[PDB]
Amino acid sequence: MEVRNMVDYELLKKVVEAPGVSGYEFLGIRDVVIEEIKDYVDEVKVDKLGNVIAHKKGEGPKVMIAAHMDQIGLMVTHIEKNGFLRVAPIGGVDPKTLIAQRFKVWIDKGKFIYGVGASVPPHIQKPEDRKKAPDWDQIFIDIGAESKEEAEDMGVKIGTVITWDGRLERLGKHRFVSIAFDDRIAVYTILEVAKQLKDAKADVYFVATVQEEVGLRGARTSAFGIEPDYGFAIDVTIAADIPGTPEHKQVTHLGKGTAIKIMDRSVICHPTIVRWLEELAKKHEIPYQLEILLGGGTDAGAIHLTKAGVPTGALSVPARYIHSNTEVVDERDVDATVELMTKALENIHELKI
Amino acid sequence: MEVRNMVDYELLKKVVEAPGVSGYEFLGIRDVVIEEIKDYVDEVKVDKLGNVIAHKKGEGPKVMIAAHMDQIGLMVTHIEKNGFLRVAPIGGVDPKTLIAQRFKVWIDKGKFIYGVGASVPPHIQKPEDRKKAPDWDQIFIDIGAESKEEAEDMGVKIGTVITWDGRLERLGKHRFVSIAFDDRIAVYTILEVAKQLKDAKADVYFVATVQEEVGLRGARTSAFGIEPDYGFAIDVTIAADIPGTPEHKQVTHLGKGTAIKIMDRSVICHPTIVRWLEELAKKHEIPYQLEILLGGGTDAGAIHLTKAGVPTGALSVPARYIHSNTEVVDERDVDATVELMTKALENIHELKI
Amino acid sequence: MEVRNMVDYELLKKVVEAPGVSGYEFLGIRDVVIEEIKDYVDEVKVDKLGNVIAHKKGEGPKVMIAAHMDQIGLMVTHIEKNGFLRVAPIGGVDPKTLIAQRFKVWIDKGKFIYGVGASVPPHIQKPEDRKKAPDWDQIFIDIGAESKEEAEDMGVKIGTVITWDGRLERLGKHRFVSIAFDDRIAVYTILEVAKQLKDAKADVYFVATVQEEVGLRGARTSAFGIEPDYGFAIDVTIAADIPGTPEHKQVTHLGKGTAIKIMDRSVICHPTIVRWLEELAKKHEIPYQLEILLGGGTDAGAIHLTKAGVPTGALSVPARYIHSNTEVVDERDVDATVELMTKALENIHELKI
Ligand SMILES: [Zn+2]
Ligand SMILES: [Zn+2]
Ligand SMILES: [Zn+2]
Ligand SMILES: [Zn+2]
Ligand SMILES: [Zn+2]
Ligand SMILES: [Zn+2]
Repeated sequence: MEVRNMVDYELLKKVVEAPGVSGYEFLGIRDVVIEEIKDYVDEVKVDKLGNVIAHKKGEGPKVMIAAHMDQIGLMVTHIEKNGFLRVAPIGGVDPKTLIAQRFKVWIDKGKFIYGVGASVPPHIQKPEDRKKAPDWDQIFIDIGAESKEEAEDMGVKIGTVITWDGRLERLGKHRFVSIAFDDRIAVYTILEVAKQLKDAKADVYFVATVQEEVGLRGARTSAFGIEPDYGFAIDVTIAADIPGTPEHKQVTHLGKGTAIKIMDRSVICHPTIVRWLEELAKKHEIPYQLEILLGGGTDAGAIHLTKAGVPTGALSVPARYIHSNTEVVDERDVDATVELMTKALENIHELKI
Repeated sequence: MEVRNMVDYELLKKVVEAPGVSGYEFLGIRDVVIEEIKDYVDEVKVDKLGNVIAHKKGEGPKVMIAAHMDQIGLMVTHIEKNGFLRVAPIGGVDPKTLIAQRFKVWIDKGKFIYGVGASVPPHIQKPEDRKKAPDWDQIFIDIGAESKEEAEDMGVKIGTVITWDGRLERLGKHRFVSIAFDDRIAVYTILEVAKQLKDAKADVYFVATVQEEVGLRGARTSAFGIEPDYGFAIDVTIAADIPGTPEHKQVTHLGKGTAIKIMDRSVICHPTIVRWLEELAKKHEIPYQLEILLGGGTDAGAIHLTKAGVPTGALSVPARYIHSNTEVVDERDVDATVELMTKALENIHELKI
Repeated sequence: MEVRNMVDYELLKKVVEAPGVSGYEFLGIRDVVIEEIKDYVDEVKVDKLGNVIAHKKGEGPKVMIAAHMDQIGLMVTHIEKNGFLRVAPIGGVDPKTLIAQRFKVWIDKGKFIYGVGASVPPHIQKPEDRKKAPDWDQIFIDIGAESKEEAEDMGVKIGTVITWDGRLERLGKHRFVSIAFDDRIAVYTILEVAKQLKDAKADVYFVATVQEEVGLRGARTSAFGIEPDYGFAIDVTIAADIPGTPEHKQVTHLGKGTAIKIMDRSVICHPTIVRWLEELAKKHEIPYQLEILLGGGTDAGAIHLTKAGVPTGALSVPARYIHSNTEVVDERDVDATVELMTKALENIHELKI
């Protein structure tokens, strides 16, 4: 569990279990996040996009910290005549992982039924048989209903209703958390920062955006008013020590320290900030890694689209996986990000250049 | 839950949760099965192959009922230098389903750690990328260990250690059980029969074989002494109402009644028995379906390999799925099999021809 | 030569040179094996299948040790009009290795002529040219005859007549034997065990089966009466330290210690026995390796098909190769198997569970 106690098992659990997709019946997560942040922040407001803005009052430059909380999911597009639930693809999800088992379909907030639809109708052809990759039709999920009417009675209606579902378990008693890696974590890092934030050298606005994995632009909207005068965002992706993988990708992750995003698809970290963070980490002896991604966009990049033209830095939590099959995290990694980020906040007054 | 109460939720749960692979640390299931059967049978003995033989004393022909309890699993073949656990294929498992999440690796009886290894190293090629089907190398499972030494310390040793793992949930509040379909169910049907068996017109030997999904022959060995003078075995497979599927396969399953195996890969049900069971079902108004399989072998077929040359009939529980992604069952189906089988037992004296 | 003297050079030579295929003109090997075993066993009998049963009299459980001695070969199917000898495929032989040179065609016991037929008629096509893999027609062997009549005069008649042929040489003066790996070796291990067997805690029946590489079932027949009450069989296969080979296969063999078969295609070693042997090896400080195979069947598995339902363990001699091109063995490996097996025999009384 809390091997280092750096990450509370309870906080990680509450956030990871909460449904993803704010504003959606999965919105329970939105309420949860604000439930705890309000205790350590002067106030929290809900934006039009459902974005949550936490306001830390202090003197200094406005630093915006943005964490994404869109997670991933699947949307039912219609009900088959056989009472089977169909699904529509979402982005940030790989069809190859489609679904293997246990899917949570939310009929309503607090009302969900287990559904499975890991298998898609077999293709015809001995070679196509080899093709185990499902077609764009994706896969279908069965609510167990026998008729479309029954499915409707179940309360299944068009609109994203299904979430990946999973369980938080500890892998490697020495360290490592399961589905804690995406979804929540960065949000967890933001919560921890607020908790340990005492002397505010600079006031920090915490913004949790939605639709970050898809429609990241919406996240930018919250960033628009809060992100002015600097901002940081935390998303994570990793090529990590996998067999058959070249060293060039292994360097992407090592399961140690933390990762500072040198550049991403949408944000080329302002060199001073990237370089500066590196300096800061060494001074405090905080472990860090330099990670560059060839693809993927972060909310930080979205912040870069603000008309303010504010530079953005990014922090990364190494030990990335994809949500569909895994989401292993490094306990140290979550801690490393929080520690580095917290110190950086005070330093930001000088750090702002 | 017990919508019809035909299948107790508790009994189904205990059997499905028990690990699969008797004699193996998964052997906990073996003990469980005998734990309950001993109360309703005069005695239970453990064979050399770990097969369990329940002896119902009565007067009449010896009828052997055989249920398989091998389930499916994966075996670690070695420990990678990176501390990753590797796996070796088992039979009755489809690589395409490989593993999506949460895998249970048993270090010892009662000691297991969660492991994940749903993803296999990406292939090189834009088209091979489409190929989402993993190679024979199969997939690898990470125990979260960082070093082979650590993995060994974890207690991971060569030998099948991993089980699919899953959770028993109710799908369709109207009916349907998740991972209850394979593994346990038929065994459950056998237990229920014993429980409701009161007046024994004929003595019935209940044999639970192991290595049925693989090395079905071993199951035959138990059948060798017990199966003499008739025997029945229950395994299940279904082509069931799936979209894009031709009607010719839909007829295989309908999620109603039960299924009598007309013929399988290894057993051509003795026509009299198949026909006879049909007659019996109609007389008692028990729903039934005639199912023929083009492939797959049942333990009943294995019984057919006895030197006695005893004919074997087979009962099937419709609503088949594969263990890797699903295992939906029909509550009615479990009930239908039990009801039909129980009545058949007494009728067997006349029925034996 | 006898670097450790663990394996006599003379015994290895006599067995490896003897022709393979008992009952066949290659049957000379059958006589040889019984020639030496009779001196250390109370008696030897020839079964109907040509199987040889050695009877070690002692008190205790009956332990059956089975070694295969079918080797591999090729059968002439007809005589071409050009006087060329044709061949039919055998199983356990890879066409790709077909034949490179020097083939021994037995016209009669003690009468053989050298024949070559490493090349098969070239295919037509610049790309098919690349295909160096011969077709199912396999390859043809020339007895040097110019006419079918001459070939017949030579005494070439339909029926497997040809053996791979080879020479026993020492590779690596430090250790390693050539064509000693398959064919003979396990048989050699059985002979050595009998020789060093003095105090018989348990009586051991030694059975040498035939048609093990093909028609392994026949081997089971001898096992049927002798294998009752436990049995062990030794066959070998290796993925061994080959370049371009992944570590996951390298672990299969290391050219050190011996290999205990955890599971094979047909036998899932009884866990207690596998585990037990491991315990025994450590106690006596005998080197061992755990090897699992994804394919291949061993005679031990065949023993598992006995109606007795007797559990079987298996010992493996690492450093496997295929008979067609190589058959390198580790001298230590042959010794390790013998040492471990001999101690196990006495322990078997307690070991039997
Ligand atoms: Zn994501
Ligand atoms: Zn993310
Ligand atoms: Zn199965
Ligand atoms: Zn089954
Ligand atoms: Zn061979
Ligand atoms: Zn062999």
